[PDB]
Amino acid sequence: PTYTLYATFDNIGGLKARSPVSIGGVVVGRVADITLDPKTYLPRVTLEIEQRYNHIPDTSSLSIRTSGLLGEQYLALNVGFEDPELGTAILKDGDTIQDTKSA
Amino acid sequence: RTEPTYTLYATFDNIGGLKARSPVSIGGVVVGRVADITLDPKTYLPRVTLEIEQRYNHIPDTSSLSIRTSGLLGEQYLALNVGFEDPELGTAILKDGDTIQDTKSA
Amino acid sequence: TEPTYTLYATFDNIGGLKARSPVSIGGVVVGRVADITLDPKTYLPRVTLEIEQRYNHIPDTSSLSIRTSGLLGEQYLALNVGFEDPELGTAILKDGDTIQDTKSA
Amino acid sequence: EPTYTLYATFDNIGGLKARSPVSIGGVVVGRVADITLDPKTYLPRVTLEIEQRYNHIPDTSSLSIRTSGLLGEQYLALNVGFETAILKDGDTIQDTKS
Amino acid sequence: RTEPTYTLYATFDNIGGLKARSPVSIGGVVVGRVADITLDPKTYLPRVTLEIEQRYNHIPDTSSLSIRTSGLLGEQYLALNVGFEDPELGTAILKDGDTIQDTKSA
Amino acid sequence: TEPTYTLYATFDNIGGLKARSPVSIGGVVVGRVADITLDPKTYLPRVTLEIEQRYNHIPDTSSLSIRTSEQYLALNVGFEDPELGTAILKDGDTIQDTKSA
Amino acid sequence: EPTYTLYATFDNIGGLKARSPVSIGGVVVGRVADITLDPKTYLPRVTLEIEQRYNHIPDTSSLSIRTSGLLGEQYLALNVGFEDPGTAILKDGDTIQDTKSA
Repeated sequence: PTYTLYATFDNIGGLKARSPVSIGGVVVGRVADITLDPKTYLPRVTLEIEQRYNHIPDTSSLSIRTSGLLGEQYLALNVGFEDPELGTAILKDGDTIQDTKSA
Repeated sequence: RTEPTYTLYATFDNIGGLKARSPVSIGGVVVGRVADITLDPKTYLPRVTLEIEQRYNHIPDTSSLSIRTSGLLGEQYLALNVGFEDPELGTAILKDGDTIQDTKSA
Repeated sequence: TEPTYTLYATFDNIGGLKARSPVSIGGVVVGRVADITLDPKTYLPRVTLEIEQRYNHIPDTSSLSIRTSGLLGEQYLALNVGFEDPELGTAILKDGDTIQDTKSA
Repeated sequence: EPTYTLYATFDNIGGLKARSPVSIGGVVVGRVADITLDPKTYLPRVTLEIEQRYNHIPDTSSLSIRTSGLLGEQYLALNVGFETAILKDGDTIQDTKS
Repeated sequence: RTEPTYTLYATFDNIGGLKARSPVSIGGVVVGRVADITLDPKTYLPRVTLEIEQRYNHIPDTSSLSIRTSGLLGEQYLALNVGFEDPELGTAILKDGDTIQDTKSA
Repeated sequence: TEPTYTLYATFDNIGGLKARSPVSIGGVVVGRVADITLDPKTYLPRVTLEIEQRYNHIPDTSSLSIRTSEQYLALNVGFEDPELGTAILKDGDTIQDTKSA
Repeated sequence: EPTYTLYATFDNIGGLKARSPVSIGGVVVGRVADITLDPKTYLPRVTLEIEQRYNHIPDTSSLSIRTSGLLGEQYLALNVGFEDPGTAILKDGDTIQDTKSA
């Protein structure tokens, strides 16, 4: 199964529904839906991440990037670095990835 | 069914490769499409008729439209840039039949 | 169908222009090339254009340029609405008139 | 359509072939009837058939080999020279561009 | 016929367009295949499981793996660069179950 | 009457040239590549050309160049000299000057 | 046409494959019969089948990997080696020692 994460971009470019979310090239989730935020009119992406990948730090970032010859776009989730002395919080169902890089 | 929409107009100097069914997008998200393109008989300037999805009916009249191109197929589209709001300063919301005054041709 | 009126234009070279080629203002098609013939006296290409009558306030200072569309190299006529001067009064193009200012391929 | 004959010599005819069009300002006025090498100089001589209605071409006119559209098909562009003497059946266009 | 094989592992930062059954080659000659790609659960780093033909069982542990692209279709593969051996120190050979430490991501 | 006569030419490399490849002068086709063979003694490619018989005044100073339109042979008519009277190529002769591609 | 066998080692065979042509001056004289990695050197070894009529190839000849026209298909250009007024001729089973990769 999966859990939900949100992320806001200034521009989603060629991103679409079912666009893959990957970590190190490995698909770990997918874009479930894309909506304009009703109050800010900023694109918000709704992600469905496979539940086995449930130790993602909230310091992680999302980048829109392009794969192969067809110009297919995807989300690169870069696992942010945490420091056990400082104790970084883990992303949970319904949480938002705050750090994003648009296209 | 088809999603309900309302009409907005916009005048450009040149519409370029824009055509019917050309998409209108905000931040890359499609919110409407070009319903029709006609030359204004009195000004001889191209007027675009847009159909915008009714859920996006809080677009300030300070918003702008820009003609831009998407990837490999050379498809052109309208990039709608959301304007600044402030009711005190009298920034009105766009309604059915209104015109987007600020446009950038390409 | 929209009725039309006719205008003439002479070019040095009409290039890939052909019958039914579109005439546009600001990218909006307002007419088409009805016919292309060589002038018997000058041997210069003369294009016969059909313009929609609703657009019958085109200044005689307007110009025609042969231009290309991106995807296939198909050619068309771009009509640039000429400058008018409130001081001088608007000399408008009528059915059968000729556009003097032209730019060939 | 009736026609009359004109000749022209080039250094290289490139992709020019039989049935290739001859045009003035993009308007087709004739066709390549034949392509032959001059027996003494071995320079390509093109034989053109021009429609008789276009019989006021000055001998100061020139011929240019040019390419049209996407397929690289070549044609002859006849550029009317500034006027003088008119070209008649059997005459040669002196000025050519390969 | 089919060649028997032994297993090697390799970790990358990014495997890019690499997939299962992606080829492993030395000097353009295919000597193995990607058997599996899994994200390490504690580190979330891609771990590639390689099957190398047993006849090529004298690969030094100083060898490297690079992700590279093949001609027209953008197909990716693993280029195994045979590592430097040292007559003075005697470099250790990779055997079944070992890990290739030197890797170059995309 | 025979439609063509034979000429030979050796190149270092014939490239994409093949049988039925055209031979042209100033873009006008005057012959065809009949065959391509390696000289058994030198292992250098030798092309065999069939030239239309009406083109029987080609000077032996002429050259052959491999060019692209698919590849073809451009025959460049060689310089003649009224003083020396340069020899004309006949059936079975060899074009000495060649340009590979 | 029958054939005889020749071997050649490269550092990298690139886009070369079985049935890739072997040519002299653009004329095809053989084909690549097989490509295998040498278990002892871990260098690609190419097995060539050459038409028997071309049996006067000096052992000083070289092999180069090269590209043909528009599709990037690769081939082997056999460069006929220098003989000296006496170089040994390559026979069935011999190896072309001089090779140049792409």
